[PDB]
Amino acid sequence: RPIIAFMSDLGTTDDSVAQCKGLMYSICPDVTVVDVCHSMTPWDVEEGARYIVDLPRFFPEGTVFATTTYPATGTTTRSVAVRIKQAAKGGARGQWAGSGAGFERAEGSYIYIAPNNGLLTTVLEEHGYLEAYEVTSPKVIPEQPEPTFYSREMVAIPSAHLAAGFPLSEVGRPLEDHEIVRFNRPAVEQDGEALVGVVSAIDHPFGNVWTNIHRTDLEKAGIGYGARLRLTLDGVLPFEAPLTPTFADAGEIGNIAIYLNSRGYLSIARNAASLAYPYHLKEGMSARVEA
Amino acid sequence: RPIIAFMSDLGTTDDSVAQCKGLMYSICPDVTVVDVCHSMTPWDVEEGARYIVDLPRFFPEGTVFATTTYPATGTTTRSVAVRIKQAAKGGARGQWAGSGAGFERAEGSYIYIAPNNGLLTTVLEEHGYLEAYEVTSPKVIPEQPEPTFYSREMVAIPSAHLAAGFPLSEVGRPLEDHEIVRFNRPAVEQDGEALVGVVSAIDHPFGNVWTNIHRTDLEKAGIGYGARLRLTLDGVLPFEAPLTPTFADAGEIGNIAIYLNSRGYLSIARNAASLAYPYHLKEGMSARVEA
Amino acid sequence: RPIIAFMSDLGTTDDSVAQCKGLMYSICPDVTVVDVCHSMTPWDVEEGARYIVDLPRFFPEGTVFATTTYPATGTTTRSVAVRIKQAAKGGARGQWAGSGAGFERAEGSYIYIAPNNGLLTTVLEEHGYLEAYEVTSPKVIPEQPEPTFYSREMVAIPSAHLAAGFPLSEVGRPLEDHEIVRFNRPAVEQDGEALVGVVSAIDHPFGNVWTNIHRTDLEKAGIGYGARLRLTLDGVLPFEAPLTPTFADAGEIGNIAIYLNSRGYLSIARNAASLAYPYHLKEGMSARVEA
Amino acid sequence: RPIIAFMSDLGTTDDSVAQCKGLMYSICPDVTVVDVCHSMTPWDVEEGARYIVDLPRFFPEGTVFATTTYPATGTTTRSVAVRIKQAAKGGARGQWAGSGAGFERAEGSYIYIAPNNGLLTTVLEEHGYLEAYEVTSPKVIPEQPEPTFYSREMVAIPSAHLAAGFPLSEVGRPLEDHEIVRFNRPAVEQDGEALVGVVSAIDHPFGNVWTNIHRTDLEKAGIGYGARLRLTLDGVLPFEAPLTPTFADAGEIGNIAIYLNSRGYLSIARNAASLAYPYHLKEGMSARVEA
Amino acid sequence: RPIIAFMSDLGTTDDSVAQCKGLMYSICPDVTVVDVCHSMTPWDVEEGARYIVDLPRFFPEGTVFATTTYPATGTTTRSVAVRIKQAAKGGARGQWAGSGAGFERAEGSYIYIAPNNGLLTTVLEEHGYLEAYEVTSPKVIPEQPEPTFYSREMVAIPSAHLAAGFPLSEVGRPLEDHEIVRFNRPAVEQDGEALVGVVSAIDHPFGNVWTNIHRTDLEKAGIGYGARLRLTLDGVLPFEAPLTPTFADAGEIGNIAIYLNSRGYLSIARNAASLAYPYHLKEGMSARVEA
Amino acid sequence: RPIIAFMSDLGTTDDSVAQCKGLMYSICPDVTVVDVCHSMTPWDVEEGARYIVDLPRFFPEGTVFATTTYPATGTTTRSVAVRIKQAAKGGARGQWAGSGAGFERAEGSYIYIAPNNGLLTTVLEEHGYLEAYEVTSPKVIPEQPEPTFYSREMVAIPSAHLAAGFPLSEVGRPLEDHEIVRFNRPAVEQDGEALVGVVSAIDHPFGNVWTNIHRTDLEKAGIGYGARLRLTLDGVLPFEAPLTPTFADAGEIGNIAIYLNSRGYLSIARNAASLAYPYHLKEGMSARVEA
Ligand SMILES: Nc1ncnc2c1ncn2[C@H]1C[C@H](O)[C@@H](CF)O1
Ligand SMILES: Nc1ncnc2c1ncn2[C@H]1C[C@H](O)[C@@H](CF)O1
Ligand SMILES: Nc1ncnc2c1ncn2[C@H]1C[C@H](O)[C@@H](CF)O1
Ligand SMILES: Nc1ncnc2c1ncn2[C@H]1C[C@H](O)[C@@H](CF)O1
Ligand SMILES: Nc1ncnc2c1ncn2[C@H]1C[C@H](O)[C@@H](CF)O1
Ligand SMILES: Nc1ncnc2c1ncn2[C@H]1C[C@H](O)[C@@H](CF)O1
Ligand code: MET
Ligand code: MET
Ligand code: MET
Ligand code: MET
Ligand code: MET
Ligand code: MET
Repeated sequence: RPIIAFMSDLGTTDDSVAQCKGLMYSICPDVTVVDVCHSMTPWDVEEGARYIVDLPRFFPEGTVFATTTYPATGTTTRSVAVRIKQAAKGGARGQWAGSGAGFERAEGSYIYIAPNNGLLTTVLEEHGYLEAYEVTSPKVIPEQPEPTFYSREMVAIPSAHLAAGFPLSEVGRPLEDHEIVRFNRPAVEQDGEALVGVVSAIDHPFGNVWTNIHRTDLEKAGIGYGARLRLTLDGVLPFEAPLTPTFADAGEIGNIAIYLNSRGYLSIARNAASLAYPYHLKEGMSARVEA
Repeated sequence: RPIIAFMSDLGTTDDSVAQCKGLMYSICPDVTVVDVCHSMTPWDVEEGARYIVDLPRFFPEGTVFATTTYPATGTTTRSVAVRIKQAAKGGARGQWAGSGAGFERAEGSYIYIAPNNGLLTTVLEEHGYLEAYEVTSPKVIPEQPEPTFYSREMVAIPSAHLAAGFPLSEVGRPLEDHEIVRFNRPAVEQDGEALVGVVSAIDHPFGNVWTNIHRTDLEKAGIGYGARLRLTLDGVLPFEAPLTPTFADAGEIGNIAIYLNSRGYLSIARNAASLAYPYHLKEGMSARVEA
Repeated sequence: RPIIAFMSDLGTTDDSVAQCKGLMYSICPDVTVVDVCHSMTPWDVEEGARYIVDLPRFFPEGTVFATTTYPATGTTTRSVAVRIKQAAKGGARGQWAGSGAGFERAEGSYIYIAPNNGLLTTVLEEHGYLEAYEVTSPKVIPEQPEPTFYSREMVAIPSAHLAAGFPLSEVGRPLEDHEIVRFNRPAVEQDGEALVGVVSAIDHPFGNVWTNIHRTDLEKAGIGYGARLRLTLDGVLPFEAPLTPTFADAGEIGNIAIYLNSRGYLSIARNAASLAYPYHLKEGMSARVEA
Repeated sequence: RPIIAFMSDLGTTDDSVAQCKGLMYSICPDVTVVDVCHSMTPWDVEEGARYIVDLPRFFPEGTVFATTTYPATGTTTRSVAVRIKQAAKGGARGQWAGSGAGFERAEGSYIYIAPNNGLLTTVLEEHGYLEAYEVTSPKVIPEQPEPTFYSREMVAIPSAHLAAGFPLSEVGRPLEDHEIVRFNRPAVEQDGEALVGVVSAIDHPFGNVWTNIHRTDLEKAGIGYGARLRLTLDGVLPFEAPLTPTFADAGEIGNIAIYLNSRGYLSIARNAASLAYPYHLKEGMSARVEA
Repeated sequence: RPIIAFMSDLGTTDDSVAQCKGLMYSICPDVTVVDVCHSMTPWDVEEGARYIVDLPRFFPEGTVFATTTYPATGTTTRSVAVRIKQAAKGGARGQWAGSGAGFERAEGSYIYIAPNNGLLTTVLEEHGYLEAYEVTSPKVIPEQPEPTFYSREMVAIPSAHLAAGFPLSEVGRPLEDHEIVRFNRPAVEQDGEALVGVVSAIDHPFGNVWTNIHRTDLEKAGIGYGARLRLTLDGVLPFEAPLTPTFADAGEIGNIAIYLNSRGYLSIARNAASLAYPYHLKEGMSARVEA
Repeated sequence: RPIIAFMSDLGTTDDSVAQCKGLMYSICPDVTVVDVCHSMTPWDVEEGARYIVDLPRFFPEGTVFATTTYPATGTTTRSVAVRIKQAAKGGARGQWAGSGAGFERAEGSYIYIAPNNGLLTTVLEEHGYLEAYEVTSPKVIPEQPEPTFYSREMVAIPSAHLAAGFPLSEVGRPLEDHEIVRFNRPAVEQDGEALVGVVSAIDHPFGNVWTNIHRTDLEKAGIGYGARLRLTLDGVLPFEAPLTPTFADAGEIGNIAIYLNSRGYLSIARNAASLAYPYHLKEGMSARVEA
């Protein structure tokens, strides 16, 4: 029952994703292919990252993560292939995933395959890694790769060999740490008592606002559930509510709820209504909070 | 070969669905996960209900329907699970689905699991049920659930256990009928011989206007195939046409067809052209039909 | 363990595709269903052609291609089922797909089933065929096909039967060639050394511009990589760049690239930036190339 | 104390109209300049015609009408200047404008100056003319007319001269009739007792729908106030109402009104609500009327 | 030097306003016609009101105010004609208009002519009145009024007679107070210390937000210049700034300024940037303030 | 016959302009008020400057130009007033305006009054000046000005006094040159023989693209009428065309014209079709031109 979780920027409007899928079923007949999603803002390693980092704990051990935006397609760049260390708890409390106490996942049990363009930056910081190879072997990639379609040549295809039990260390030479491209995560800055950060995501389709202030940033400024907070966005729009577990706590439909999202981050929303869209709020806007 | 049929309001823009699925594969390795749709209007129970009500006859026996919009996530609210009675024929006519004379489905052959928020109103109505349980049990749901993701935790996780043969009656206590939340279906009123309903839906991607006026309503208003009909939408836009079985019956491309859809409800369209988009006709406008 | 590749115009916003999937698993329990796409401009056979013609080389032998837009749903028309001849190499060079030198594919190995309305013009033109049959037999279509849903009834259902091993030849009588509807393909003309075409397509979600000026057309005015081209779009927009394999080749982000796409056609784009979106370029605009 | 009525396509977003106004006050210091409108769809002579043809009855005798869209600005074309014959009654009944029984207007009393490009087709057709002259004399146009600004040079400037008393006959040689460009006016056809036209216009800012089915056309299939009409728009939209003088006559706010507009043409609207805006109705759509 | 200030809902895209203007110049040759504006949301007596109430003090004594939205056009309704009592100070301080100490305007010096549909409600409350007549005399209105164009028949035309020195009391019978239609102004409600009201206007094109909380509501809750205020809109969006005279006081460009507008009302804005549009704020949204 | 030429950013949606005008008529009863435009981009000095710089030659002698965007309203900032020196020829060529050989204007014949915010940068440049005064005096401005309406109080009111013959030198103290705020005009740089400017404006309503590249720049780049030009906008969209005097010179409707506008700046358009709107070309994009 080998599984591939597939995340790309290819979209769902044409056959691009189907092609990789065919090659996946062709290379590894027992495989199950799981779409993560294919709508990510193209060439955006940063937004890509957030769609792939929280996945491991949800998935059966042995799962192979094919994750690709490939703006450097057709050049001499080459994919990176890594077994991650810690499967890693997550959520708003930090716990394993599933029924009961959740399923605990053994160490070193997932492999990510991706452009070496910093797509994995956060996956690496949060899960760490056991081993890292450059994807070069003609047994796992095409001899004559489609110049403009490396997401399929250099990620979808070798991912399937990986699903079909190809020895990881045979994909190419070991990559050393400095050789794995990284993107810079900007930090939560202090400023008085207030923690200062940014809107990381509009949580579609609900229109919820996610921020890059983690609970750890919060529960280290001594902010916990129950505190009246002032959250200011775009520099100009203040908001006031207690930090609550979820949306129905804000009371009436339309009320403002400040919560920790399912990925562990400070968030703000309207209770059963969209916050972002009516006010046209967006990713990258400033976001400051204080008790 | 267990089937989970999954209908959510999670959208396909991020990994929300993939996290559910991965856990589905974790709990039930042999399962097949089929996406119904994932794009329904957020928190819109009535809408969610149309995408799920019609499915049973189409699926093999023992299929689990994971159907979910969860605006009460994080509350002490618990899910509901039901084995439905009649799989029920459908379409414009009232026939079983499939090749030849259609395949019949044994009774008591499909389990719905959903928020107990009224999402199953029309399923329960159209299908009846044999049993119904509150989903409280720590063997099928998490001990500490993510307060913002009850679609994952109270729907996605349980359904995989049920697909994998977890006894339905052991998920929690027997709910009675009154404990199963309903929304009441606004009924087709009547002025003279005219019938007064609503645009229940715009049929994407085609722009076909679906009304809440069912075959049964037309029968015993005396309205059969070939009756010349005057139908008015939004109280402003009239259309005159005989009731035909299909679009091409209109004649010239772009002509008005009045018809019964693959669900058996009164509908209007242009033939091989889009009706609702040029006219910006939306869900919920009044729908009136005289002969 | 057979595969159906499913392409329609049904959208992913309601339960329609799912319904087909349900019957596919119902008739052929061991099938894997692979979504090609379901977002094609409705009733646009030429567009639907694009999303299916390149598929066969990517799928294992025995894959069944279920391809459908049915404006004539509810009429006396019946689908056509065909065994293609050549699997066809493809892409920019014209080569097998896969790792190594690629998965060479045997002849006579894929079946397409489709409305008989020219959806398979391209597929035939490019792959040839071995046999063709009218899909009529009630062993593979309903005796009472739902008038408005021929894509489920006359394509999905019989695809499932074929996939499971229903012999192709038993679907109904064989079709003589002139009975297979084709649409006209506007050809690439010549003017001086220039080539005159159209914008076949916008490459979503990126915004690349696709033409119907194939490499064979190019390789017949002598045009290869590194040639200083002038590509005029919409009759008023000269573009001037070398023909290059990939986007990075243009240098700086946002620069103009003239390349051959993964399908083998002359195209134009910007290096890691959108060409079509800011300037609202569209399918059907004039396309001209010369050195 | 003379008046120039100024209609152009120049917009009101820059200093362009002002520039003309400046020269008007410069050459004829005592002029009053009256803005007709300057928002007409650029280069659309038929549209520009609408905004000028009804003017003369509303203005004192001696008013000069400066009317201009000049796509041919910078060429050898020269404006035409004409003294209209009949001032023309107008409106729904056909009557003089003003208090009491209205300001009866003497014949030969208004001058139009315009590009010779059919802008005055309607005005001539409906008012006749007494004399016509090519505007050439350097006493009334620049010796070096700004190539791209003929509306200022070949219309505004000479309008100012005429207004001040420059004799019409001295502007240049007289034009024979065939030298006065007209565009074709599609006429109102007949079918049974029905009348077949178009939507001449959207009545901004309200959203009333205007047709080219005049009252004379109506008064020739015998159609008067109180007649039960069926007005079909865009070929698929029957509308059914009596012909009535004003909007209130339809009863409730939002109801459908069929009336004769202030220009004398059959129109359709809603009582104190917009018809055209919600349903995106447009100029050029088919219009048909019958009792 | 008689002046007419003209306010309507007729728009600037067609010749409608020109027509009234011609009749105005025809009836009263010495008149100067001053457009107030013609873009007011059609049929909106409430929004109309705000465009006409502050005008008197700006204008030469004797000025006649023609102000019209006429949704009851063509019925037996008839305009109202009134000399207002107090010219009335205004602004944010309350003062006469102009250089020095401004120009003080004698009492009973302006006349408004308008539909009797409550257009004048606020003009009457704020300026009071000396005398009021119904506009019925055929010497000042047409004998056969254009049914759909009463703004010109029943306002523009008699306004000009009024400008030309027609005795006011000769327009028709005296109207008694109850006979002048009024619209209801909703009040500023108290709620703790906070005054509760509503967004009356987006101040176009700057995108400023105006409210219906007057200074008098403020300077009676003891709120003056210098107080830190909390202004909440749409129920959800709080704002915090001191009440300041103008926008540059907010400091940086983009900063929030809470001010008294030029009409004397509590307002909020960004300093040299739009507040309303980026957040899509609008008229009629709730607005609450507290010190 | 005093003329006030009035250019504001007040817009024509409300009565802001009418309040200015009414005071203008109050102070100077014989004045004629001519609207330049009122719709310029709010607070945009550079833009405001293009609508005002070109006007002098067009107007009679002694015309006062009220020109105003006032983002510093309410500050201690005071207006500036200037008698300009040269009225200055213009257009593509450098000619006086009007019929025959154009009318010449005496020097020192027009007064600008404006915020001293740089709005008069290009007026002062193009015209020079003889005198310049800070507008501080309580005989021409209010003793207590409305803090939000300095366009009315520091521009509209003064200008009417100046129209009515209030001695220019008595409005306040003599400002010197350095006290007159300027914005520096971004200059046409140069790469090889190519010229690098900006889209200075989109010419509404036509969609004509105006660049900052002036005739003088083209002369002594050696570029004259009939030179074959390659012009690139936004660094992406090239256009090739000979320099022609006007649009019709392009040939077929819709063809590319490269030309000099009624202001003498390099420009590009389609012939009698719109260039900027289909392509969404906006003000401020790079403008490059090689021969
Ligand atoms: N225009 C473009 N420039 C650079 N990279 C691009 C591009 N359009 C698409 N891509 C990348 C993005 C896809 O993930 C990759 C698959 F091969 O190709
Ligand atoms: N803004 C919101 N208010 C209330 N409930 C919300 C919400 N955004 C999302 N949800 C609910 C609805 C989703 O189906 C559920 C997933 F478990 O979380
Ligand atoms: N409005 C329409 N007119 C003609 N054909 C239509 C239509 N809307 C959908 N269809 C076709 C296209 C779908 O694939 C098929 C269902 F089988 O029905
Ligand atoms: N792009 C254009 N092509 C042809 N004619 C145009 C044009 N833009 C504006 N015009 C015409 C229309 C204007 O009224 C006239 C100025 F006198 O110039
Ligand atoms: N559709 C309409 N219903 C009611 N009144 C309307 C209307 N369209 C325009 N009007 C009114 C609005 C105009 O002010 C008035 C001028 F006569 O006519
Ligand atoms: N939001 C705003 N910020 C700064 N200044 C503003 C503003 N809205 C309007 N103004 C200025 C600009 C106007 O021209 C001036 C009128 F006197 O008031
Ligand atoms: C807030 S509804 C659940 C889905 C959401 N995208 C999440 O990650 O939690
Ligand atoms: C009417 S076209 C077929 C698909 C459609 N959404 C349906 O349910 O019938
Ligand atoms: C240009 S990125 C690769 C996918 C693209 N849609 C293609 O078919 O080639
Ligand atoms: C319908 S309101 C009156 C003005 C309208 N535009 C007309 O010309 O009749
Ligand atoms: C705020 S800028 C000045 C114009 C505005 N509409 C007002 O009434 O004050
Ligand atoms: C080029 S068409 C004439 C009007 C234009 N706005 C100009 O200034 O020239």
